[PDB]
Amino acid sequence: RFLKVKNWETDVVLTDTLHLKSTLETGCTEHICMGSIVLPTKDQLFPLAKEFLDQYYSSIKRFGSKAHMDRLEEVNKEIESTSTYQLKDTELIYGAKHAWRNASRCVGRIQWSKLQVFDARDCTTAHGMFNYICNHVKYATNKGNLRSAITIFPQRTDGKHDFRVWNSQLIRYAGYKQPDGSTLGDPANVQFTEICIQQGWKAPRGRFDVLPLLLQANGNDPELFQIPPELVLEVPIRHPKFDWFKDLGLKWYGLPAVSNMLLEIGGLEFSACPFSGWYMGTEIGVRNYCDNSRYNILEEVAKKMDLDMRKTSSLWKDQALVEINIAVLYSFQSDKVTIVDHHSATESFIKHMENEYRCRGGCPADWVWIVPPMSGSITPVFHQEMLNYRLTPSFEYQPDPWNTHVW
Amino acid sequence: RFLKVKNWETDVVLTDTLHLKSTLETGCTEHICMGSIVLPVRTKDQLFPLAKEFLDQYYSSIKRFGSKAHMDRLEEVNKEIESTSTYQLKDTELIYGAKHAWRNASRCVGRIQWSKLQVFDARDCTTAHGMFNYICNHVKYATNKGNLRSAITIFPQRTDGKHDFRVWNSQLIRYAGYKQPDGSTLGDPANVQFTEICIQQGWKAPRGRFDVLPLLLQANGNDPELFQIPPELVLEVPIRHPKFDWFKDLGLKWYGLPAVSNMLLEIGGLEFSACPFSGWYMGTEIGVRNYCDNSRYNILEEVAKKMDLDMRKTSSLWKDQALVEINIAVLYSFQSDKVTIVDHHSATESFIKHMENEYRCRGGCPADWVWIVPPMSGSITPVFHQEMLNYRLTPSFEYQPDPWNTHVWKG
Ligand code: HEM
Ligand code: HEM
Ligand SMILES: Cc1cc(N)nc(C[C@@H]2CNC[C@H]2NCCNCCc2cccc(F)c2)c1
Ligand SMILES: Cc1cc(N)nc(C[C@@H]2CNC[C@H]2NCCNCCc2cccc(F)c2)c1
Ligand SMILES: C[C@H](O)[C@H](O)[C@H]1CNc2nc(N)[nH]c(=O)c2N1
Ligand SMILES: C[C@H](O)[C@H](O)[C@H]1CNc2nc(N)[nH]c(=O)c2N1
Ligand SMILES: [Zn+2]
Repeated sequence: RFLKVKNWETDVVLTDTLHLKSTLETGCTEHICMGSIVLPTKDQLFPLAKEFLDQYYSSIKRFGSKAHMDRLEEVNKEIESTSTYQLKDTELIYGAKHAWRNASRCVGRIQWSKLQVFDARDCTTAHGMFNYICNHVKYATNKGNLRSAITIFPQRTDGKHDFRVWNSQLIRYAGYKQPDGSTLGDPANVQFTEICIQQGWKAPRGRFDVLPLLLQANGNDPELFQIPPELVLEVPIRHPKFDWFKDLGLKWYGLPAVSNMLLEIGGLEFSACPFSGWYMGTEIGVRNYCDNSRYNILEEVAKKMDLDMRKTSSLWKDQALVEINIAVLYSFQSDKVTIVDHHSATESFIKHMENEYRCRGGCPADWVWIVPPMSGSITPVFHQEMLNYRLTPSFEYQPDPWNTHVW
Repeated sequence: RFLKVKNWETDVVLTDTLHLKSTLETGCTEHICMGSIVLPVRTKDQLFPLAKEFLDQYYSSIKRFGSKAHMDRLEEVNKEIESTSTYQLKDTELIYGAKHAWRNASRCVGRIQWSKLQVFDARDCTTAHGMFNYICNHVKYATNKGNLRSAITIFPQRTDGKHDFRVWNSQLIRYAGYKQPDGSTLGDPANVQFTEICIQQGWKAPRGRFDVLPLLLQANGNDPELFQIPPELVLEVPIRHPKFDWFKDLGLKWYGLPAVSNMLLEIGGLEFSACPFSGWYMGTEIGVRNYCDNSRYNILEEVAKKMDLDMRKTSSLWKDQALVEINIAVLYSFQSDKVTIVDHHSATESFIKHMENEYRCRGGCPADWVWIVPPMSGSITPVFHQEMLNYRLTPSFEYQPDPWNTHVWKG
């Protein structure tokens, strides 16, 4: 029932009790581990509301108080009559913060308690949504001194009146198929880009064209809006030693801001809830630039360094990969935009992990995602056993709106 | 019921049915994934199901399932179990068993090679001296003057659990570690305790950074005995870098033959508790883990110093820079001496090919992502992007506790 996790580098052993308060299903069974898989009513809502309010009132040291019981009856009275309910502001801030605290795939959670929450539940139209989003972006960006934030639109009602940001991130580069055969810009965003064009976007058709927002309010057909270019902080990519690096013409945006996830608090579902923090360096240098399925620039860079690409055993990909990632961290720092390197991020997460074990009895963590996509074993997280389980409140994936929403 | 795995780089989708033939548990539940946890006497009753299961497998593969000779072998194993409470594998079943344990080893990236295993049968062995000789011959055959060949040597099975054959070494060739009174270690820090054991069994320690440990060998549940591997048999490679000439002055070498000697081979219910096996190295095993782990030789600083990197902020990626150079050096040194080695790009790529082939012909390939993805440069290898299903097939290799923790000393 109780479980041990061992760090194999420090021999430190921790005991997890938090997993018994775990609720949703993992995908795994006694017969099969699915750890590496990316995606494995009134009667339903009240248990969910109760479990959430119980943890809320317990966190404020008021479990079994008058204010507790009374709130429990009030939600019950709202559920029985309205078939949903409304979170108080204080409950909403707690819910969002804990959804982040519980995100087993996030290395950045040491910061969980500093989330700035923007309550956009009074929003009704896409122009309304656009305004809230620009305020989010500007607030979070802070001229390069980035701050964590989430903006929460109105919750699901009947599932015919959903608020959705169709973009997967608020700031992303477009993807275009060429008559040539290959791809200009980000090949990850090719489909969405075509949905932007088919909705009426004028695409400049270059390598780094910031996509327009596609916003859906109250189940309506979604609407295009360009983000004020003055709000999109971007960094030109140079290397501190290699002069030729700048003429690759690389740039990235400072603000990572996930906008396609669904926030669940006390059985209530918030389908538009964009959140943003700041980058770990490898997210851009390793994944965005070097993934065969992304900008895939390793070939071009290795060529500029004059490495031996005759054989894989010269480790030329690995050499180029390090430099690319050195260039990313350097560029961001030189422009004073917050960024964390993978050594720093993982060390902080080990500190966070040990904080959560002593202060909560555990910390759900997905090793496959926490271990950075380069230099895994030289980061302390590699040697750290982790337990993965699903707690609520949480962020969940949701189907893309275009596969679903009717026109 | 059929399960799909997706490669997120290529969008290739594969369908697994083999997991239906899975028996043992994984450690996971619907409520918890233990996918990153390192370690999560039998009765007649259970033994015949296991035998039957295995012989059904064996006879299926040779296309003799249900034949007179398959039936006769069931009846004969049946009888042997009730008459003696155990049974004996035929030669052909042993081979086959051993190849399939490797094949089913979900943490091993080297399985494309599974069908080429040299099996040595050492089931006539009765003494520690007998074991030394079998192991020497193993090492010589597998080494093949640098042109490494996979091999397994199999000693007699467990009977009552009181008469076990064990190789107390975790690997047949490994370097000593010696903790000093000042708190530092000389040599491989992983081996400190096994070293102490060898010392107190009578090994007179040379006490250098690279002393090849003696073999400590238990036969027939007896106390084990010391033996030096003949040095002419221990192929070693001095480590140098193709461009950095100060690299050899670091004084590093490594042995060429990785040979795991602490695992338990389970086939058709029988337990072979000494089955050392050996292959060749993937370069990252030496350059990333053996040299650069903080708990191992820990040379990153010393190398980054000599490279004059900016070491005053981790954000210079000095560790990542030094790590790549050391790994370049390891592959360079092995190749120049014509000792078999494989780089991680080449090994992960071959494994992906192995894996797809296994889905087509076998209906699955159990694989453990945490272990298969290399400890550097993860996402630039094709495995990082491969979803994988992990489950337990038999025959298999299993962990077993360290013999010094369980052994009843006789004197
Ligand atoms: C503050 C700095 C932050 C850092 C350094 C960070 C880091 C990361 C990283 C590296 C990943 C894996 C990303 C990938 O490779 O695609 C991740 C995933 C995730 N992060 Fe954090 N994050 C931060 C802020 C936040 C915030 C503010 C939230 C929510 C409030 C959050 C919630 C999540 C969630 C839900 C995932 C999983 C997404 C998925 O499953 O695809 N993060 N994070
Ligand atoms: C021939 C070349 C081979 C290569 C390149 C190879 C590669 C590897 C690597 C890199 C690992 C885990 C890395 C680590 O040590 O942490 C591993 C694990 C393993 N290998 Fe292979 N291997 C090879 C041959 C074999 C052979 C001959 C066998 C047995 C017949 C075998 C069975 C296993 C087993 C059972 C594990 C799991 C070990 C554990 O769970 O700790 N391998 N292999
Ligand atoms: C808030 C925040 C801060 C930060 N530093 N980092 C993040 C990572 C985002 C989250 N989620 C994707 C990451 N961004 C990477 C963009 N690629 C898509 C990821 C993906 C791939 C395959 C399947 C799938 F469903 C999603 C968020
Ligand atoms: C035959 C062969 C060839 C090859 N290239 N490679 C191998 C890897 C061996 C097998 N298995 C690990 C490697 N041997 C190293 C010892 N393992 C330390 C990590 C560890 C820590 C704690 C518990 C545990 F189970 C393992 C074998
Ligand atoms: C905690 C974690 O599972 C452990 O450190 C594992 C991770 N992956 C590994 N993978 C390999 N190949 N070898 C190892 O020793 C480990 N260590
Ligand atoms: C197949 C595998 O699950 C997949 O490629 C995962 C592995 N780990 C990851 N880890 C992070 N942080 N981000 C990712 O997108 C992925 N992709
Ligand atoms: Zn699992």
